[PDB]
Amino acid sequence: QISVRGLAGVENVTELKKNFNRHLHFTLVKDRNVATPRDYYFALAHTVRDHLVGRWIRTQQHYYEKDPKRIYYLSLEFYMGRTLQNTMVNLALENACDEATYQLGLDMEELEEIEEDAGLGNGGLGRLAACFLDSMATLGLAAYGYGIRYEFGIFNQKICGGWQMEEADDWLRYGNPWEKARPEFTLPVHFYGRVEHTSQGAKWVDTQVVLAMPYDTPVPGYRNNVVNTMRLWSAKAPNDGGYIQAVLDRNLAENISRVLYPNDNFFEGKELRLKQEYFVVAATLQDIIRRFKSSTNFDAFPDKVAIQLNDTHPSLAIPELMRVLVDLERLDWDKAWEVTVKTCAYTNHTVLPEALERWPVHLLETLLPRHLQIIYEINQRFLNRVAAAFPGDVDRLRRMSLVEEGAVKRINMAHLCIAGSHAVNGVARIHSEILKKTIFKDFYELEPHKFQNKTNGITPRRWLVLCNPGLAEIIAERIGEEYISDLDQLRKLLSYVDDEAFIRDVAKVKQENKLKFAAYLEREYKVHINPNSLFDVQVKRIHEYKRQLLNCLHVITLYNRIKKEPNKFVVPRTVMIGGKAAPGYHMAKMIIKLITAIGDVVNHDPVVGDRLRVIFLENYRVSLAEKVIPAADLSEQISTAGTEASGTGNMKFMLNGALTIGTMDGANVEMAEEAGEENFFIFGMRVEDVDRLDQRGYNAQEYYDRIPELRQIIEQLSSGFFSPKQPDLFKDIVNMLMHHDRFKVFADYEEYVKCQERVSALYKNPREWTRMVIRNIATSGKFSSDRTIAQYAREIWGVEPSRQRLPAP
Amino acid sequence: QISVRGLAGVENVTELKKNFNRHLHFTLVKDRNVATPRDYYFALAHTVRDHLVGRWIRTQQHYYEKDPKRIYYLSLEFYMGRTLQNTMVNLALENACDEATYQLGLDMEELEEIEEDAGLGNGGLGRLAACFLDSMATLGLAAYGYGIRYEFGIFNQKICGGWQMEEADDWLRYGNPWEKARPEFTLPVHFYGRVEHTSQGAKWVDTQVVLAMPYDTPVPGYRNNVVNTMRLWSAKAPNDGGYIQAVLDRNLAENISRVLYPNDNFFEGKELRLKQEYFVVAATLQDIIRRFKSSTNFDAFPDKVAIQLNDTHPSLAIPELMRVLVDLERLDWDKAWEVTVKTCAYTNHTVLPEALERWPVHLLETLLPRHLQIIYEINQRFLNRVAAAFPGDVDRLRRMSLVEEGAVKRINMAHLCIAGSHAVNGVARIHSEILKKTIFKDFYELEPHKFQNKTNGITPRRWLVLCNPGLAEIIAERIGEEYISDLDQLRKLLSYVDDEAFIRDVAKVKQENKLKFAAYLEREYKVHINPNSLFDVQVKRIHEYKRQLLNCLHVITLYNRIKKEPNKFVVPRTVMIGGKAAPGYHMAKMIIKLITAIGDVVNHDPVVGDRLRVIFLENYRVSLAEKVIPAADLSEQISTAGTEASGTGNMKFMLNGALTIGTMDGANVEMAEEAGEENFFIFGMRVEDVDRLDQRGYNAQEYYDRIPELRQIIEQLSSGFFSPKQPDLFKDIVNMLMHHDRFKVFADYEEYVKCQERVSALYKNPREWTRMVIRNIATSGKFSSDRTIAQYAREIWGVEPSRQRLPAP
Ligand SMILES: O=C(O)CO/N=C1\C2=CC=CCC2=N\C1=C1/C(=O)N=C2CC=CC=C21
Ligand SMILES: O=C(O)CO/N=C1\C2=CC=CCC2=N\C1=C1/C(=O)N=C2CC=CC=C21
Ligand SMILES: O=C(O)CO/N=C1\C2=CC=CCC2=N\C1=C1/C(=O)N=C2CC=CC=C21
Ligand SMILES: O=C(O)CO/N=C1\C2=CC=CCC2=N\C1=C1/C(=O)N=C2CC=CC=C21
Ligand SMILES: O=C(O)CO/N=C1\C2=CC=CCC2=N\C1=C1/C(=O)N=C2CC=CC=C21
Ligand SMILES: O=C(O)CO/N=C1\C2=CC=CCC2=N\C1=C1/C(=O)N=C2CC=CC=C21
Ligand SMILES: *Cc1c(COP(=O)(O)O)cnc(C)c1O
Ligand SMILES: *Cc1c(COP(=O)(O)O)cnc(C)c1O
Repeated sequence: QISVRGLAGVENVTELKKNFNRHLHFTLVKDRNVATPRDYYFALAHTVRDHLVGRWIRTQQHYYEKDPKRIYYLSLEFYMGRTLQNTMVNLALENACDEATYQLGLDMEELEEIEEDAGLGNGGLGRLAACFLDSMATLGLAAYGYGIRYEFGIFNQKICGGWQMEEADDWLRYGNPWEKARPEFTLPVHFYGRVEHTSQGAKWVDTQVVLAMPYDTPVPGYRNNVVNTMRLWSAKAPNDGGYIQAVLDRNLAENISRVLYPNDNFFEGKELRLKQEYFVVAATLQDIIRRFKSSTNFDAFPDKVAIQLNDTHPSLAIPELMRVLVDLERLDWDKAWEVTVKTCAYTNHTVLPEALERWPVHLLETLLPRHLQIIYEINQRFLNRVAAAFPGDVDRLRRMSLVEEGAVKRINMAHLCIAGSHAVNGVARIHSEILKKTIFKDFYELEPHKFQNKTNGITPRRWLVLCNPGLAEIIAERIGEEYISDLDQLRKLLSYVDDEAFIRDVAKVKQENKLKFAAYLEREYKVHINPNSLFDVQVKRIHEYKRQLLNCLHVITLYNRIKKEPNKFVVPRTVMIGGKAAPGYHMAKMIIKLITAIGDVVNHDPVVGDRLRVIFLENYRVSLAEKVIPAADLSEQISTAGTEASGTGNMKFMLNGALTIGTMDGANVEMAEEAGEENFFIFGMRVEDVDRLDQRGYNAQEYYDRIPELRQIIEQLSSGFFSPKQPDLFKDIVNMLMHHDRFKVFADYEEYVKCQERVSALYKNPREWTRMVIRNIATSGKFSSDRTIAQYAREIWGVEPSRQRLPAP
Repeated sequence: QISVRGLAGVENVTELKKNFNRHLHFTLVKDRNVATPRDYYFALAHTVRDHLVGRWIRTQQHYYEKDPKRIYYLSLEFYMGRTLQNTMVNLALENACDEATYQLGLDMEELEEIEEDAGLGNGGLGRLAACFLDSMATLGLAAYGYGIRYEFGIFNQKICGGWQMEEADDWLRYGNPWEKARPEFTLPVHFYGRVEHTSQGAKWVDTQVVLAMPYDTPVPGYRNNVVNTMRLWSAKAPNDGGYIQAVLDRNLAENISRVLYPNDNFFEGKELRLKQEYFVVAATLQDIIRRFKSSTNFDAFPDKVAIQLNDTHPSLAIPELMRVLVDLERLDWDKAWEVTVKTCAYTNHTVLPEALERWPVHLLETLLPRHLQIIYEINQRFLNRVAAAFPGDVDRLRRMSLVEEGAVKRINMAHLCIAGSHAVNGVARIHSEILKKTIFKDFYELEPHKFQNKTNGITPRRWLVLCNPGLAEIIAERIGEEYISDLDQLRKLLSYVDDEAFIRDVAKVKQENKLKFAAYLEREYKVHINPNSLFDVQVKRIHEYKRQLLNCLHVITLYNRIKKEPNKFVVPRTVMIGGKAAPGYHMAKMIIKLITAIGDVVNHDPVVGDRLRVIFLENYRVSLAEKVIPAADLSEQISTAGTEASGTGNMKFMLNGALTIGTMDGANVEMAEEAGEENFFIFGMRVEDVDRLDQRGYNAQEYYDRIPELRQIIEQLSSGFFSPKQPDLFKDIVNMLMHHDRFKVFADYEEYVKCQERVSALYKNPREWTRMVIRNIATSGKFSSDRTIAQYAREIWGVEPSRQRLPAP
């Protein structure tokens, strides 16, 4: 059908069709008389998977032969989403499969909707890991993703009575055709026990053993025949109060990989979580060393191995590597430390204090006794270095310590990561600067060379070609397909900004995507949006720092203005807000209820008509993002300046033809810089402004007293206007806004609504709105994760990316 | 190589080889450079499995078309063993696969040893279910086996310091290529809750729901292209104190199918066990009704459905069927009961009281409130019938009640089964008679027509062709292959009893099997047996009623006689005893220690030499039975008369060329009757003799006082002769033998040792020993499970067996 989807060869389609029928018969064990859509989905999945194996085997065989430097990306989250379409795209099999299934009388799009999302992540951090895997394979790097195979991923969100209800994400129920279990490569992981000091070295004895069983998933590069591996570990009890009970208690050990902690940017110091963190680190490091000893002088270890820590979650890799080198390999401390530092690199994802991992000493003491001793030794030697560089600066010593004193002694994992890594990077320029100027200022002064910036990016395969084929096609028509793996080429679209044909096509694609999504909304969930309105969307995890509340205030403002002057014309809008709240985050759960409550009033007010709709997008996840983003007109990126490290959803919207209303926070700054501030809807306080307000002291009452419209809104919330049966339902929200709002919602309210008016004004001019859209798409090239990975490769890992096709399958 | 293994066609081998390589590549995802023996085993397994699917699909499709009466065999145990070789045998693919793997440079026998046994059974009862499945498919019956998919089967037995150590049987670790998960057919099962009495009928509400997910395994008939199904249910928690904990607690529901209770002929009234029993019944009955409504007048239900209860374990099927018909389908009680009785049939497996299931009322009350009410109603109406037939016989009423009064009220499941079944059968003639004369005398008098006999049998495919190809071949040479599915034809071998060539061949095969096993003993376990000695073996579960102890006494007697007259000639013997003890059965565990202790003394006594060896066969299971039975010379079947209902191991030994020393118990009686008492080594008390002794009162002291050799043995045990470091180690054993031996070991001692002397005398005459062997093999035809199933079909289920090949694959 469309060019960018590949060729539908005669031999190819014929081959696909027979293998499809072969799997239906031999793999699913059903004949055409009783097969269901799900059976057809699996037959297709196995058929596509078959095309990967050959390339997967030779790619890995190739790394064994040439022995390049290996990149190990450790993350407790890999937010993969669906795999079928992505695999077809990267293998140039989409049109062929579409034709093959068409000839078999099946609709491939219907089959793709059957696949369960691999939701092994919470949001930004986990999706970044996923885009990175795609880019590393596309750039020909010998990269390995290592994580945990949770049998239950991020919970499925249900909305009941306007409230969020959580239910288990049993994503493996029908099986996972993409993974390959490798029970023969199971490795032991140790917990508890005690430390014995023998004649020659320390010994970790009397430990509890838990087995780590690996499941490998193929990660195909974009049309280069490279297929890397993502290895996820699963917990298994060894086989060695009653026989029955002993067998039943095996589940205690297997609970380690049972479920993903559903927290986004929040630290919950539970023992089970600590076990998960060590579990992934311990098993992964054995693979690394194993693989290294094959390719005993560990002096070349840093030349053959690079370990990237996605946040501090896998920080135990540092003392675990030291434990292995010192206790097992018997290297001297200084030698082991030199190796460790040159091998590890740490990526920070946020500056919010509640997100920082600070594990209680008593926990590490019981669970990992040897690691705590190693950590104390690292701290001791590190502080001696600070003391020597800043003689007499005693406060500096306590500020930089890995050991945090107080109520209960805690270990600051971020400090541990900085001390044990040769590189530390923020995820957006402004974020990286904030790290050097505040949170890690002391460390930056001691070792300035370690601090870097690596602005986040998103993969254009999944976030353009896959989710928005229509847009990818009209772009390809003018500049070719080369931009798919070289996004900077999108610049060339700048010379079409005045081309009447292109303007019309860009607007047509957006219109089609909106009709498509408007339909999906009714098919599933039975709603009523109007395709002609401006699609205003804010999708991301529910957080106070994200400020879904500021958006809510604007919505209520629009509603009140309409009720004040009913027969006045206003640009129609469909405001969509979606995102999950961590189960224990009370305020976040209240915000969801507020959104639905506003919708209940606004969506049934006769005077409003179809001029304003408020919809809460249920169960926001990767597959849903692939549907709503291509249909968006306005992207809401309104976090308080200095709180959103980077953001990546913002980049997805930019690449898909939506204009952005946002604060100068995270990557928004670089996006506006790339497209030009005139083509962005920037408003609100800058980081400096927030600091000034904090010096002075934030008093929300002031804004309430001087802004009539804002006062009216708070009084509506307080009096029960949005909760008739429960008049004080939103008391906590008002109380927070009025007395303890860390994110200063009121301070940006006036500038925000004024900016929104400018958005409505531009939307009334279709031609100019679209021309601004073209300028955003044309300058979104920098935000490709291929650029990001190329920078990590050259500036941190010391390896050169390659765009060379691997010697066929 | 050997005729009976099929043809090795040119096209067949070529096809097998490429599919083998296809699976290695696409299924195992490995190339020849790194594949291990286990990978090769799986490639072969998937290749063989592929040959089944076509036949499996058409067989099931066929039953849907013709709609024959369905046979449902419910059992909590299916002791399947390995599946690879059995599948090849039944598909006539053994020689082809042997050649194909040979050409690929692999040894198929080495690959077969890699397969894990499907040990979902304890012993006799579970193996019987397995042989039955094979026979039902071979006889073309539309039969379905229904059970539980335990993730942990019978424990693997390790011997440490002479003691049994149990370790988890993680048989699914590397996967099961034979099963097909069918998550789409998952069904709900209810527990707990309460009963509500509404205007029109009772309601079972507020229940806890557990999901039953089916896994289907193909059961191929012998070369008739019929492939039936064995459906095993797995417990799954539904998806609807903390979010994390809620997810973690899902395992509470999934524990239902976690492990097999390792008890053989012993009732342990644990709640988890009761849950397993209802779980299998509830899910299975929904399938049955589902399937019936397709093929609403339930009057034809008994004409389209037959439910066979393997022991009382699935007895809840009776009140569950009533619950469904009365509460859900709304049929009147009497109609529902008529249907239930005509549908259900019950098979009793033992008369020992400790094996009888008697569930406490308070347990059923809490777990299954509606079923208890139904049981009370059944009892009420049943007792009214007894009262009407035996007016005034008040003691009869309490003896026949399903409700047993006393300390704690209990429900006698055996009485429940008899009342709700149209047929009740014992498993051997003597056992069936004992049921009518004692245990169920009252029921037999009330309904004589219900009681039947169905002597057990074993499948000649697994127990002859598969485990003893050498013997199957020399038999086929003289009489053809027709006997494989018509064992009675073995009679024809009677005319070869004087044939010198046959005598020589029969003896040669036995010699080869012994050399083979003697080697296996050294490869694995490093032992020292001498292939020239008489192989005396007793393999079966360790039980006091089985009398491994009587065997031990004989062994010690032989040892003492040798020490008394060292330079006297005695027929060399290798005494092998193997079997597992239930973890909580103390005496059984002590018996294992005694056996190993005897071996420690006897196997290292210089004066004994290689004239006497005592070996304990570790981890006895189906795959091990397939190795040792073909190598046996003497089969020990020495249970106390009236305790072993049938036995099946006895039949396996007879078919494989071993002579039998045994008591007139269970099927031993019919075996001796078939071969002729002169060709059997019968000894000991008969059932009548045991009763006479019980009237009088058993006093072991008497035998101890009048038998010098017996006294010497007891004194050796008592003084620590077999346990130097622990002089009183076997005090419990001596105490039991002397004061509370329910099985009267001493009473059969003299006749047993005297009989053993006759065995040694015959063994000294190779020619005559073999001629007697031929007469046993020639008359073992009656013990084929094909005969047994044919009888169940005609006399209980009302269906005719067929030997017609299904219309090709
Ligand atoms: O278990 C049953 O009640 C039916 O099992 N049926 C099948 C069945 C059972 C087990 C394995 C494969 C298998 N295929 C089956 C079928 C198929 O492929 N097409 C049809 C059409 C109508 C009825 C049944 C089938
Ligand atoms: O095509 C269909 O609608 C159903 O095909 N169903 C089955 C089916 C088709 C093909 C192979 C096996 C097979 N088993 C099947 C079922 C089973 O085991 N239990 C149930 C309960 C309700 C509906 C269907 C089934
Ligand atoms: O004050 C409290 O007791 C909890 O404040 N909690 C949070 C909280 C406060 C302020 C900003 C963000 C934030 N996230 C929070 C949580 C989160 O993301 N997940 C959980 C789980 C259990 C309790 C709390 C949380
Ligand atoms: O992960 C690794 O360290 C190696 O992964 N290797 C393989 C590998 C990884 C994942 C899927 C398939 C796969 N096949 C692989 C190989 C194969 O088929 N033959 C060889 C020979 C030497 C090294 C490796 C292989
Ligand atoms: O052929 C061999 O002896 C080993 O092949 N090994 C592997 C291997 C072969 C083919 C595909 C994937 C693959 N992964 C492999 C391994 C892995 O993931 N971890 C270990 C640890 C120690 C030895 C081997 C492995
Ligand atoms: O007297 C006792 O406390 C136990 O007697 N137990 C048994 C027992 C006594 C006499 C004959 C057979 C027999 N089997 C027995 C058991 C068996 O097979 N499994 C278990 C598990 C836990 C306790 C006991 C048993
Ligand atoms: C890209 C993405 C995110 C991150 O969005 P932000 O707005 O940067 O927080 C979160 N969830 C999903 C499902 C995503 O696709
Ligand atoms: C046949 C068999 C049994 C039953 O043997 P008996 O001597 O009748 O108790 C038990 N276990 C296994 C593994 C068997 O093959």
